[PDB]
Amino acid sequence: SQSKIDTFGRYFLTYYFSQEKNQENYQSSLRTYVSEKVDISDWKALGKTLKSVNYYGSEQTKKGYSVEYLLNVSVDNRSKMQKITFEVEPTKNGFLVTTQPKLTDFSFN
Amino acid sequence: SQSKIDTFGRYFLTYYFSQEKNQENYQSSLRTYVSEKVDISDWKALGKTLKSVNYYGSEQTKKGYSVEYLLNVSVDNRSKMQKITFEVEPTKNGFLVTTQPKLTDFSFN
Amino acid sequence: SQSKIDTFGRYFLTYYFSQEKNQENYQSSLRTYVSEKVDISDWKALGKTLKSVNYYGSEQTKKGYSVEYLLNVSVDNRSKMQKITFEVEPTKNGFLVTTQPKLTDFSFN
Repeated sequence: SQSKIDTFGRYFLTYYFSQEKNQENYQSSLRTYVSEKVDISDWKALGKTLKSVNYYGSEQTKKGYSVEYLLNVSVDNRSKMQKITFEVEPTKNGFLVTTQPKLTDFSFN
Repeated sequence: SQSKIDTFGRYFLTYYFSQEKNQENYQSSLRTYVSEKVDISDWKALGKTLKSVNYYGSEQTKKGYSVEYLLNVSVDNRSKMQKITFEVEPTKNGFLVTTQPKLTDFSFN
Repeated sequence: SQSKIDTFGRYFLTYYFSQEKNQENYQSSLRTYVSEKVDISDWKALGKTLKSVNYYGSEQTKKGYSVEYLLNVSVDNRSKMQKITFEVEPTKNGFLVTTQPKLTDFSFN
């Protein structure tokens, strides 16, 4: 679809970027988006305020899709462009995240 | 475009979800979005706050398109996710909503 | 990607609609988004506040894409719907704007 996967990623990103300080509820609040094949026990709140999110396309993978978003994230005191990448897999109506997302510096240059 | 229907729907939703307590003004603020073929005299403010809107795709009808959005709707401080569906039809210069939107519970899993 | 031109255009619009009153700084902050072949020596802050941006689709050109967005701009606290059109060309690494954006009045009717 594209829309569907896009939207799904945005919802996941809302919880992934949550600032809940207690690691247990943080994981619990994002459990539903992440496949059981992934161990989220070491994921915690990332210390980063999500200021904007834009869908940056998908690439077909073997079992699903790799998706990208462009983000403005604020940390410490400064605001910068990142890309976030993660894989998803379709489920019987719906989606699941299947890798830990990678955050990297990005520019259009 | 897929984009143009998307954008049109977002605009309509802003008015559809408006909290105007006077049912006359509520209807007239959305009149231009909705086809004259549709009777909006019982539409009123829904008491819900729209916290977020994501385009969820369309599919063709004989006459136009059935569009879906995923919404975050809030009452008394708490949000839940819903799908909203409604039909649109192209007009010479734009688009019109041609059915009363259907608002339904939704989840990814 | 359609996604990618869309997002690029959003980032550009943020700088293009910046209200920076120093002409050299307004130009510098948007420099990387615009092709060097465009004369940006006379672009100034437009005195308009950008309340919302929705992607409105693209149209292939000889070397790129003509993109459109629907905007809510605010001038005095008087808000209105506008459309903005400009062209964009890929670069091996990303994208560049290649025309000066056209802003025009818009409605769905």
